[PDB]
Amino acid sequence: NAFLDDPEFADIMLRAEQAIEVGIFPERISQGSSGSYFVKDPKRKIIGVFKPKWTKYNIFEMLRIDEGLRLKIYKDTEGYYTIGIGHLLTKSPSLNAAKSELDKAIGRNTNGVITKDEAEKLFNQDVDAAVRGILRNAKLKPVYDSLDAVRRAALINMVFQMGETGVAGFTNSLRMLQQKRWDEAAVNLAKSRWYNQTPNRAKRVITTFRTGTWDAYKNLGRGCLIPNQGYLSEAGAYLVDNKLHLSIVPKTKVVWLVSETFNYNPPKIGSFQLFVEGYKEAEYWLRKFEADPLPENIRKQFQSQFERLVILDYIIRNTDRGNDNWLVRYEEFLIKIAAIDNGLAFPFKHPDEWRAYPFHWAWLPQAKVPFSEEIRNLILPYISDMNFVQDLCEDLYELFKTDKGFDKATFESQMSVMRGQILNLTQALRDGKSPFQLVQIPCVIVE
Ligand SMILES: Nc1ncnc2c1ncn2[C@@H]1O[C@H](COP(=O)(O)OP(=O)(O)OP(=O)(O)O)[C@@H](O)[C@H]1O
Repeated sequence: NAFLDDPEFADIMLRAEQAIEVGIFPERISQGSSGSYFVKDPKRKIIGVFKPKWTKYNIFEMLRIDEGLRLKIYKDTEGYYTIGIGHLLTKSPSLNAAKSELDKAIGRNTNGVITKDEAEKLFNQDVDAAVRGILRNAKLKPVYDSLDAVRRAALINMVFQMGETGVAGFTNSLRMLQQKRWDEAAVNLAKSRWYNQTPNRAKRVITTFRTGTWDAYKNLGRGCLIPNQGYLSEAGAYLVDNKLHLSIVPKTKVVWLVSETFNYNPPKIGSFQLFVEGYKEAEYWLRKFEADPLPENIRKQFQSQFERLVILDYIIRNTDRGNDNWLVRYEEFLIKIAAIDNGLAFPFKHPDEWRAYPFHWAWLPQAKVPFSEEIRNLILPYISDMNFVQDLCEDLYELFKTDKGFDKATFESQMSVMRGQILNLTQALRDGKSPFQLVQIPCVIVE
């Protein structure tokens, strides 16, 4: 914990260690999923928040992903009774009717509950039924026969979902596939009730028809954040704040601490953010201002604090900003924002928009106010300076490369996302837009 360049922070870390030496330990903030601690000094005063640091693809795996696995009867998209891996039991609203159909299919009295092996057995039968539907059908067989194996799986998938008659209705789409007009078929297929009803699944299936690859199935749920590097995201947010002089992130650094109160299986690395006093959740003050609106001078100061927050979150592409984890202090500044809890930023890619990770401040009426001339003149000279942006990237490299799991390609991905954010923010500030308009702009990267 040498902080040669920041003696003020060093002395805070020294008070922390001295309190631990005399038994005063960090306490979990919330007793349950404790990964956060209030660190105290010798006088038992809170001074900081410490946060310690072969798949086989085929029609079976494809449909497992699209249909999931339930062991008890549930309702589906439409609402019909279903179990296992997308096995439709009956159209009837009668739950007893469903349990009856189930008991026939399984060969015992299930009462609407089966095992994994029974689920998998029904699954196999259903895939076989689908292939039978295909081969017995005059419009489908010729198409099926003409396709490679991966595209054949896409077609089985559709038949499994919609039934043989349903898929046979895609007369022109089917002919297009058979002529190997992949792009045209893909376009035509998206213009369907099928797609509109289940657009995420349809999109995966159509991508498979279009490419003859498993690419729409390969990376699901990988997310957009590098794993187990929240402590560096916390430190990185403060680094960005400081370089732009935003002054809304409390000082946050990577430190080592040892404490009995930590969860061990020996110093632990993690982020240490200075504790700020007298703040409430933004949502609390937003509620209070409905009855007691801010006088113009303070409304103006608040909106310039807000603009700083927006600039921070946009540049680091925060994926986790709610209106509970930016804080506001209100009784030099008359009103002040603290941007805390910055552990889920610097993604290595823009989100896929199946999960949008929106900024919750974007829902606020305030977000539709254009950026002030004040903020524009302060920030534009930095972010439009390519030298400044390079130096920022170099600063973040020096911080991020310290982690055992660091990977150069992934970091350069993080930076191409960040540089993209900065480019869009530059244009938005030049265009005199609002935070709300800013978040509309399609995402770009700088390669
Ligand atoms: N720097 C700070 N100063 C004052 N209070 C803080 C600070 N950082 C966090 N807190 C408070 O501590 C509580 C939890 O903080 P934080 O969210 O950062 O930890 P967490 O365990 O990740 O929780 P979450 O899961 O809520 O993100 C919140 O009430 C927050 O307001």
